Amino acid sequence: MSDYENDDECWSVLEGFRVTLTSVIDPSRITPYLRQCKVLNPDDEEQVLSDPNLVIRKRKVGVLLDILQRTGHKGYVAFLESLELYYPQLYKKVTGK
Repeated sequence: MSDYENDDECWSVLEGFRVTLTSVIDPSRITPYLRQCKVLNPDDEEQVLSDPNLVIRKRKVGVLLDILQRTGHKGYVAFLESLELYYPQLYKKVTGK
């Protein structure tokens, strides 16, 4: 019998590093993995890939944190899984305070 923390407190850890997430963690990097876990819709996928090479992408990462908060508990675990494969250094950096 174990209780879970609220979605806001879960993402409060990662979003505290928003300036680093928006720079290193591209949504166009982990688009297939996020949509495979259903935490990213085909709508949000098309949206992200509409600005995949542009500087606009960085803004859209910060906006995407809100979208992933709407799926908060599933989105948090799936995003940690995405980073553990693609950016394992930054994954263990943002968890390791």
